[PDB]
Amino acid sequence: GHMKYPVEGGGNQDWWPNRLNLKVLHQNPAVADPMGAAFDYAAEVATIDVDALTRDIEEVMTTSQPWWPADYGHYGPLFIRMAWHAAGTYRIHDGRGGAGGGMQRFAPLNSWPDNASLDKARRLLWPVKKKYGKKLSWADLIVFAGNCALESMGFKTFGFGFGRVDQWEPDEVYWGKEATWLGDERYSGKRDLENPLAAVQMGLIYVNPEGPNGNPDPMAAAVDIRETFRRMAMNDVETAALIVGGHTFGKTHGAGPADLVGPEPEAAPLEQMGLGWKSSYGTGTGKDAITSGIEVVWTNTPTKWDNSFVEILYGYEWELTKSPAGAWQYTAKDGAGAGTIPDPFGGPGRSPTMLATDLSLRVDPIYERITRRWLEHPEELADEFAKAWYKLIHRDMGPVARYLGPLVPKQTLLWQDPVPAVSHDLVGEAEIASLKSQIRASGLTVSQLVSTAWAAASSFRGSDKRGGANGGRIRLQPQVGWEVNDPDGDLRKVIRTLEEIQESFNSAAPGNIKVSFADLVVLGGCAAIEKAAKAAGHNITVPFTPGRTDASQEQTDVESFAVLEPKADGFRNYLGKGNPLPAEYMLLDKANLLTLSAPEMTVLVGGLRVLGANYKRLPLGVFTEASESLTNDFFVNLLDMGITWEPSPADDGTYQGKDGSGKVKWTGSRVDLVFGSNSELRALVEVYGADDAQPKFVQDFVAAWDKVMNLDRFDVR
Amino acid sequence: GHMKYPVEGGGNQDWWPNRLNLKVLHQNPAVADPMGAAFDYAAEVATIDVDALTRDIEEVMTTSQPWWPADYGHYGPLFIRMAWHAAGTYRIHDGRGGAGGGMQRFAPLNSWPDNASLDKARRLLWPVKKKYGKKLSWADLIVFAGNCALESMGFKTFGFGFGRVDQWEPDEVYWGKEATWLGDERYSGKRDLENPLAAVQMGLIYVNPEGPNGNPDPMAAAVDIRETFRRMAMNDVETAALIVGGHTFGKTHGAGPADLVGPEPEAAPLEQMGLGWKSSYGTGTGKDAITSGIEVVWTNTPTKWDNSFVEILYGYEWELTKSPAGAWQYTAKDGAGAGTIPDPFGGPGRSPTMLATDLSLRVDPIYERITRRWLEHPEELADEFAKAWYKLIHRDMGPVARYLGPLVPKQTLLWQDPVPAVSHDLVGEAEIASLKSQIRASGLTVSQLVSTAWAAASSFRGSDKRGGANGGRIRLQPQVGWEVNDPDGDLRKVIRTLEEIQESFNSAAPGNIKVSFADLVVLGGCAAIEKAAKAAGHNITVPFTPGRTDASQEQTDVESFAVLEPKADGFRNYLGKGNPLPAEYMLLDKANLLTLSAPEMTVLVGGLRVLGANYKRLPLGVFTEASESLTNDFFVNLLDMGITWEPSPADDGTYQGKDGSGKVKWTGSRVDLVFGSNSELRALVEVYGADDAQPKFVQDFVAAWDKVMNLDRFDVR
Ligand code: HEM
Ligand code: HEM
Ligand code: NA
Ligand code: NA
Repeated sequence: GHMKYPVEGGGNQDWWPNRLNLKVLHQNPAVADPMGAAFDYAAEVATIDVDALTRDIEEVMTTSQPWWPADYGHYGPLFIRMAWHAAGTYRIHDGRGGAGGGMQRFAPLNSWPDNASLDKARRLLWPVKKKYGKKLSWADLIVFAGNCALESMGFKTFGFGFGRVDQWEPDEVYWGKEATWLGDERYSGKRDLENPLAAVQMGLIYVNPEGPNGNPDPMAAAVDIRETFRRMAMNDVETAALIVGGHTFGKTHGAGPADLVGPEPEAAPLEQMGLGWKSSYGTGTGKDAITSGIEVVWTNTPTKWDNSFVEILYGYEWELTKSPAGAWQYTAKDGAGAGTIPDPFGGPGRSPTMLATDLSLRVDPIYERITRRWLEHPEELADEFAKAWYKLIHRDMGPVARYLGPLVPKQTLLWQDPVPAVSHDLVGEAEIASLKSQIRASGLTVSQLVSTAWAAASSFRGSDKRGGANGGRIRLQPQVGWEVNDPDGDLRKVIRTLEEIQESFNSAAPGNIKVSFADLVVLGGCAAIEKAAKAAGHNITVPFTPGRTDASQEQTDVESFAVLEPKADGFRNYLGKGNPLPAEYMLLDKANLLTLSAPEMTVLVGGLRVLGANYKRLPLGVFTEASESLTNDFFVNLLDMGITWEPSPADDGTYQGKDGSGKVKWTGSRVDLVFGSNSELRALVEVYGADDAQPKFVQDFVAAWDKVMNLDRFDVR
Repeated sequence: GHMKYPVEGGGNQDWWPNRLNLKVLHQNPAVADPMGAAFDYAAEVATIDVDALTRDIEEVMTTSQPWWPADYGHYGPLFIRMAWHAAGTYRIHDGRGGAGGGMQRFAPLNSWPDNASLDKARRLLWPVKKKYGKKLSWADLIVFAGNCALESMGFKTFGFGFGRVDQWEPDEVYWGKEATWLGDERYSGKRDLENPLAAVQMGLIYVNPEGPNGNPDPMAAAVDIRETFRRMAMNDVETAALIVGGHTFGKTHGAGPADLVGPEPEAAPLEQMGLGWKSSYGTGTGKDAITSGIEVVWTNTPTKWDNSFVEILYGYEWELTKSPAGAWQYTAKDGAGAGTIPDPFGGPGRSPTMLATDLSLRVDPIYERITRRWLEHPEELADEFAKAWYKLIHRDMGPVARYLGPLVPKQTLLWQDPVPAVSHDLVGEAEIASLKSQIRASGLTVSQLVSTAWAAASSFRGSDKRGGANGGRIRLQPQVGWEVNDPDGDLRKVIRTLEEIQESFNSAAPGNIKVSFADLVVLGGCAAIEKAAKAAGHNITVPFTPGRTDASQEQTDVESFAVLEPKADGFRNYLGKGNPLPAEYMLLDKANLLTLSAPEMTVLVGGLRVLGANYKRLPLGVFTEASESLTNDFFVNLLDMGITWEPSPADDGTYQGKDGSGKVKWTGSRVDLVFGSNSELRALVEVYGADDAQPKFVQDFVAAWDKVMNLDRFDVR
């Protein structure tokens, strides 16, 4: 090999391929943002003329462009595929992917094999982006176009929320280990798909349209469909409705041999203006288009909503055949239905065809019961598809406070993890100060209050904006039983004591002021940090913003919240089972899910350690003689060369720090020691460990703590 | 091969290994900075107590620590090597390397083979860093410790300037293509070292201490010493003075076999706390230390300044021998001087020894004349070593205004590219407004005024902070003759006209007011932009900061400025010969040298195209119907899918853009089309090409233009 210039990718990872990469903590940096610090997308959206935008998109859909002519004179079906693929990268294990960031317009997503021809689809929408400018993000426009396509062709949607802020460099996500496009090294056992992946091959959205590993077995395909769609939060009914609703429209494209199609966009020459897959087969577009290599038109009305998909699926019998490009597909036996399917550009009619994965909807016994019902009750298909499409397009939107615009339906939905609206006045300064005194008098310790507030708030992940302290779900299933929240420990005791303080305050509060349990959990940790700071000689106030409300168990989908359980939390020195990488890599990944920077991660680790937030109160990394006071002792002692560190004499993967005499003075984990070992992290530790640093450390810790407490608080932003 | 998690380095560069990498435009981002917004290091170190700092460094140097015992009870010599190595990565071709960023504490430099044991040297100075905190950067401390070491051991230095600002992630620099440490794939012809490299092997500072490629021929080693030191801005006398002065102190380390030495720091295990090269030979430290593998003690007084080096070099005849580690070195013949050299820890005396590169100073005829002079008159060595050392550790400090503290010497120095002090009152806003009016009436076109101002200001490079518009050197050699600056003889007219305006204004100036030619060059460009903005329907004021002064030719080292001539400037669509990468890669490298972000680079390109700033006024990229008018037409037309782009029939790296009628409408270069092709850059073009974007584009362009104009203006910052 050869090292390259940095402008062509060269860097330190070339010399140390397995090295920790702190760059995951400065994605989408502000310097790369052309918007400027004061840009307020929520304010811009609040002025869009949605009616005019809808009409402009309708005009785009029906004005064929010569560099990519419109099938059946309507770009609508292409836009529905575009939006489904935009939202279709989402996965429940880490919440990454989805349409919330407009990542389809960036690498690697813009060059995935499954996203072929969507470069043209996005390009066709520039006249709309041009007209509305900063008032309309690409992220919102890409999925709104699909929604507009559905409605222009006869399907009434449940609603739509704006508010996806455009980003300026791609979100870097692990999509699999395979170094070859469409590769498959992600299965073990019978058919166990590797966590956290939610597609069957590298570069696919969900499953292979020719069946598993190219084998058109519809029964086996249904196994992959059920599992990948499950990992995108869709059940059997939602999955069938989505696939039936989608393939009601449009067609596939495989008019000629695939080896006439040029490189994907990121590998394409300059003159192609960011487009890829340039084909030399005929015109390369339109009637000669090659996208997937399959040549299927599902229904006889590809630009209209109706029930002809299930009517055709159950109306014919199906046999295996090949497309002009050599891909497996199915067509009606016995020449049935010849000439009944229209051609996109006025040619002769064709025969009915289906993908192997479409036939899964009829061959799989669960899908068959669902889809056969819709033969005589298409009103139930329309209702399920509207609910599933709405959930698909908004899955990573977070709390409903973020949904913007005039098309947001206000019905509450269980999958949105709803919290009640506020129904009383909120606590003010005098009540907050009075609730703080009850907490100090309750006997709850700094460790208990800090650990409980962190456990509730650190369930947030910025990937799909789920979790957080709002809802007070730490006292509900499944969070109250999570191992890292330690049900065996004081958690139930802390919950009971906080509920007593809540009831006690609410029975004598002024006016109709009342405090929620969810607010009291956060307030307790804030009050404990104020006490711990004073105990170290710092008079500081921790910010506190009220307004969290208390969800009930009936409003908390227990199974849905399973994916939010921390399998690792280096901020509590906790490492569960099943993590893909050593503990210091999972620490950085956890900090990324919390939207934390490297300095913010560093102050929080050092602070939480000396506050007693550790899992099971382990002494690992507690480099202080003044526990439960907020000092910078963690950083001072970590940089002390009077300590000699060694792997423990037990073979448990921890470390022993010995002083000059040989006595073990400290113990620590990989998460603890990486801050004194990694050269970029140690640079940060040396800032907070200096003689002048303790006021700055306390200030920075409180700021990072306040950030974590407020991660899900879009209701007051 | 397999793809990896982003937290383990995985990213888009794995899938497209040669893709344009915009990371070079968001290095050291603010979010990774622990110091925050208003932190001003210059303000901090300006109040440091230098006398106390020197005594604290003095105590560190004479207090041996058990994990790395001090040779001869004094760490001074180790700190001199540390400081020399910190500054020793600088190279003239692109100004990168040097000690100005403290990069020796980060990868890859902290793990270079030549920087072995310097991990321990930096570690010894944490007590000093800890005591002074944010008032003292690691960047300053590393070279100041070497400067204090010289003084502590009897050498009076020329002075010292503080002000090197610490960074928080490594600057990524092309150090060579070799993928193996100590590799050599950088020579062509007889012995032409690859530009921009200034070292003979990957991971070396300058030359191989065993001779070229490990062959101990002193005459051949002198060839490599002369060329690499030349590429580090040192002539023959400076080179010899540095080597003689340096090896007056200390010893090499090679007590045992080198395969007992463990991995470099970035590959070392956690328990070693960022240190590397852990050795299992004896104690692995002190008398058993293994650093380079050579075991040489140059002088009989390793902790004292005297003339021992050349006395020993010429007082013995030398023969080739081997160190205990198998490295080539020289020792005195016939057992001469046995037992005359002291042992670092009290062992028996040793015989005189020298490196093969030390013998170059006697074998090479140029070096021999220089070093025999110091054998006869040692007073001249102290003078030359002091001047070369001060230059070494300040070479990348930029304008003299950046030198802070009470140790800064007042003397003018040619290598600093000095500019005269302001001796008059500066023009006020009334005089600025008048001068802008006179420039716009002078008959100089907007193209001429913008081209000349950019040519003067864009000579700056942030790597070593050389160049820029201050000094008015656009009218002096060599800048007045650079191909990109004066292609067809137009620049002479522009200079004479601005000089006439300068003479006229100063003759009639009120009071003590005087304006410089250097300021007028910049002010002319700002007036031209105000005019072009009005032509496009935007009344705007371009900011201007007076205070530049006019350097003379006698104050302008003509050959030193040769490395600042652009071989490529995508902002003017100029591409000379000898570039290592295609033009769009050179564009990003240039923007990096101008310290520009990707949005700033994007607005400047689109603006300078329509302002007529292209080299030779080529129509490449001038996508507008209205030249001399500041519009966003570059971005609107670049996004126009009514244009079809193809490579020009002549394979000259240009493109033709044909509109609907197949007629050629626009032409462009690779630099132009990359903004419509690259997915991240096109996202920026779509911001500035929208209907709502004309006011924002004019604001952002003017701010970006003003930034480039003020790049070297450290006199006001
Ligand atoms: C098992 C799940 C699915 C598979 C295997 C699959 C596969 C495919 C393939 C291979 C194509 C042809 C692309 C081409 O050659 O142009 C296609 C087209 C399309 N897909 Fe799907 N898809 C699935 C689910 C969905 C869903 C859930 C939706 C929307 C809710 C959808 C909407 C569409 C539409 C509208 C088209 C037509 C595109 C056009 O007319 O250009 N699909 N699908
Ligand atoms: C051709 C140029 C040079 C070569 C090949 C060279 C090479 C070396 C080598 C191999 C070592 C031994 C490292 C070890 O094993 O610990 C060393 C040590 C040292 N170098 Fe140089 N060097 C050069 C120039 C310089 C310069 C210009 C300076 C300072 C102005 C300098 C200052 C030192 C000092 C003070 C030591 C002793 C370090 C100690 O005692 O630990 N050298 N050099
Ligand atoms: Na996501
Ligand atoms: Na530099």
